[PDB]
Amino acid sequence: MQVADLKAFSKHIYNAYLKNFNMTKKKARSILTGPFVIHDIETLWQAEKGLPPYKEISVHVFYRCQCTTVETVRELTEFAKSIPSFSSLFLNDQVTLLKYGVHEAIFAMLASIVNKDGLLVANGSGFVTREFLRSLRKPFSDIIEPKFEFAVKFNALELDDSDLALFIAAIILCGDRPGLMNVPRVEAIQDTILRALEFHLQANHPDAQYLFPKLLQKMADLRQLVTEHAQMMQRIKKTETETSLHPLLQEIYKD
Amino acid sequence: DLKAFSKHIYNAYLKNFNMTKKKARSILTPFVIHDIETLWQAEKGLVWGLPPYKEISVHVFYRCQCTTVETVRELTEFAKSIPSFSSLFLNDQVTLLKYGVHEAIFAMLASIVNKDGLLVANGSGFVTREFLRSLRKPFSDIIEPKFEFAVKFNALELDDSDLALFIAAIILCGDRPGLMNVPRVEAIQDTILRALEFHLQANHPDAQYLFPKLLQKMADLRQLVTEHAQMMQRIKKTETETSLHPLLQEIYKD
Ligand SMILES: Cc1cnc(-c2ccc(C(F)(F)F)cc2)n1Cc1ccccc1OCCC[C@@H](C)CC(=O)O
Ligand SMILES: Cc1cnc(-c2ccc(C(F)(F)F)cc2)n1Cc1ccccc1OCCC[C@@H](C)CC(=O)O
Repeated sequence: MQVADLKAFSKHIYNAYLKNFNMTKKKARSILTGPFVIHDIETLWQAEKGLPPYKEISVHVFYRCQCTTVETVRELTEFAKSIPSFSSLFLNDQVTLLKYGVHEAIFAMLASIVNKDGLLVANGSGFVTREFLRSLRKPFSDIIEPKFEFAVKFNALELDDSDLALFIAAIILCGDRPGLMNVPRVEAIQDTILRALEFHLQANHPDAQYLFPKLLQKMADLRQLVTEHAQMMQRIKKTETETSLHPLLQEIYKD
Repeated sequence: DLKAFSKHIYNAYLKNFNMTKKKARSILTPFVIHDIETLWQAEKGLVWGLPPYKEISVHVFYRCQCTTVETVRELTEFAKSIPSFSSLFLNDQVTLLKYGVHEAIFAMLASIVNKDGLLVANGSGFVTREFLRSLRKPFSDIIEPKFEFAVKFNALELDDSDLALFIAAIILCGDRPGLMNVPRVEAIQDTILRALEFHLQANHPDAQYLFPKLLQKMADLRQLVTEHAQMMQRIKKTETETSLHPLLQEIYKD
């Protein structure tokens, strides 16, 4: 695959990204820099004016992280389907890739609707302050704060949508997911994306130093972020018998 | 939209292939090569950069080579004229020719062939199927299979205009290894097949079941070339004096 092929590869992947996600970084930045601030119980309740029956604040906020996560999984599945060589993989490989890398994607993208004071919710019509989310009882708060920690260090790399389209595709087409059927083919496609990614960054961030290796580490940082997250998800599955989990996320944390 | 599609692709054919089925039939109906004499005579009394002569079958084998290589360049130019093949990834363009040229070359073999042999030397010579059977193994086993096929496929009584489309659907197979953009190739294929489908209806009205028989024929050729690549391996191993044009080492490497 030539430099030109990879250039055209990026217009394709970017197009899939624009067609498919409702919230780009362009739409978010412009909103953030100038929605309803949800900073406490009065504000949440107001902002509420089909989730499980409301039990308690920390828990209902938990359920809204579920309603948002679910929505994004569907977005990425579509996004994955529009990646050039993905529709043409074993379906078992298509599911395994989604099942193991969607959460890395979600948290890489969450950085985009995040800043240091909180995040945009509800298609950018709401804003939940970092503080208020810090204030829900453990173990919910302790599942939310590390993702913020990550995001703030990641928006420092100052990436745009056309860069995130490739970063994200690189994460889904990861050929180390366990139980893959055709590992070398995935590894092919992945490598073609990290190559297209390498050239894109030369064009679009030419003074930027060391960007590519910086990005590969954050890929690794994400694996453990998800590892540390999945752990906590399991701790909720056990310590919080009353609290439920959408069956779409039941089959994700299945194995 | 489909009828225009056909005329275009047919023009790419006549532009790019010197020997069409039409030329080939109206001769078949040339100097016969049937033995060592006629061949050595052909080789001195027909004019058509070869390895120093080692033996007769190896020489025949390098002739096959001389020719398959030349047709691989024709199929290459020809594809540059199948609509939107040029606007695929150049690495996909390569992957399609590499894995598809031979299926193409043997579909087209049937055009210059009959039961008794093939035309050679751009129409000047005729080589009997007997003489080619005559040669020693592995060189006999490589040849005959094509002939069966060429004969049975010929009984479908296609013309060039059908061929020019069949050819393209064969190149445009989004089922090759290492294809980045599968569903784009599948879609150009789809258009080609629909065009060949309407073409057939228009060209061969009373003919029942012609199009689906064509799709098995496209299947058949993948298997044939699978056995042909198997067989070539036998020759990279056992015919160790006997070289292979670099361009073919390229296509077979994997
Ligand atoms: C990615 C995301 C996008 N929007 C939200 C989000 C919007 C509004 C509200 C609410 F308004 F309820 F506060 C809560 C959250 N999040 C969740 C989010 C953000 C920052 C830190 C941790 C987050 O969730 C971790 C827990 C998610 C799991 C329940 C489900 C799973 O893991 O699959
Ligand atoms: C397609 C074709 C067109 N013309 C010839 C041909 C013309 C003149 C003479 C002669 F007799 F002169 F040597 C031999 C052959 N052929 C070859 C052909 C015909 C019928 C059956 C098997 C055939 O080749 C299989 C072997 C091809 C490989 C060496 C290289 C490769 O696999 O790419």
